[PDB]
Amino acid sequence: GLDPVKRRPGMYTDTARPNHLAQEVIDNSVDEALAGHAKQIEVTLYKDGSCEVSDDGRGMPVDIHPEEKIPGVELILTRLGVSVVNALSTKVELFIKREGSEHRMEFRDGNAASKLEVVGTVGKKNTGTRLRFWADPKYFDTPKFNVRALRHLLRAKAVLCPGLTVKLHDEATGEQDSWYFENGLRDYLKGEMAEHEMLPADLFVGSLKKDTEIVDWAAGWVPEGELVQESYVNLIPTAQHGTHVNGLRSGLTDALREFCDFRNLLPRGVKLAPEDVWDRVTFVLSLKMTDPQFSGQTKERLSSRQAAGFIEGAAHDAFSLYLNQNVEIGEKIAQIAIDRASAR
Repeated sequence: GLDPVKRRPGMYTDTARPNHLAQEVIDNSVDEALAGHAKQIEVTLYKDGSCEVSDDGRGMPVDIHPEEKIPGVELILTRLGVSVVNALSTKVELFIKREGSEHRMEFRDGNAASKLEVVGTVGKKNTGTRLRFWADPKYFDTPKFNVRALRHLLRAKAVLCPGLTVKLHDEATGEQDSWYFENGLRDYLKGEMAEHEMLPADLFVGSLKKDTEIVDWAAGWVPEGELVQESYVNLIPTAQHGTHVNGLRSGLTDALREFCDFRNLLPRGVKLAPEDVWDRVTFVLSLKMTDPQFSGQTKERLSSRQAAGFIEGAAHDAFSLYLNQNVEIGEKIAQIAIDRASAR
C-alpha cells in the first residue's frame, strides 16, 4: 500500500521540493547505464510543474504477474523507490519501449488509471523508458524544482558513468544542458581544472577491483587555484568526505614519503606530514562497496573503516608505481609537498 507514504511523506522523501522524487526516477535510469544497457538519459522540467525522465535502457517490465494479475511495472509503482514518486503525484504517465512495442500506462493519485496499453510498434533495438510525474503540491513546501541542484546531480551521473550522455531541458527558460565524459573521472576533472597548471598535467589516475569493492579516482597537485574535491560512495555524494578519502590521502602520502626517502629529497630535519601532501590536491574519488555506513550530523560522511584500508592500499601501490616510472613529475610533486613542510 502507498497510504503510509501519503500519511507521512517526510519519511519517504524530501518534502521541501520534488527534487528527490526526480532523483528516484533518475536512479532507475542510471542503473541501466551502470549495467551497460543505456547510453542516453534526458530530463525535462515542464512549465506545468511536471518532470519527465527518459532513457534508452532495456525498458521497465511489461509482462503480467501470474499471481497479481497486473503489469509488473504497476507493482513497481504501487507497492512498497519509484513507488514514492507515484504516491506523491497527482499523475504519472510512462511509456515503455520493449520487445518491439511501445507501451503506455497512467496513474492517478498513486492508483492505476489505465491498463498496460500497446500504443506503438518499434524496431527490436528501440528500447527504453520515459516516466513523467506531476507532483501533488499539497505534499511539498513548493512545487518548484531546484534546477541548479539538479544540474549538479545530472552532471555527476555522466561523470560516474563513462560514456553516458545526460541531458536536462528546462521548459520554463528553454535552457538546455548536455554532459558527457568518455573517460569519466579524468575528463571531468581535467575540464574543471583546465584553467590551472597541475602535476601530472593529465592527472594521476588509478582504479582497483577486489570484487564487491571497487574504487576509481583522478588526482593532481595544483600549485595555485581553486581545488575540486569531490567524493562518492555508490554514486552517493559525500560532501564531508570520510573514510574513503582518508584512505586515498594516506595512500598517496605513504607512496610520496617512500619516494622522497629513496630519492633523498628531504631537506635537513624535514619530514612530510599528510597535510603537506594533501593541501594542494585536486581530486575526484568514486567508491562502490556493499552496505556503506555513513556518519556525521547529516550522513554526508562515510565511516566504513574497511574502505580506508582498501583504498589506502590501492592508492599506495598505484602511486608508487607511477612515481617510479615518472621520476621528473614525481620530484615536482614531492617538491610541492616539501615546500609546505619546509614552510611549516
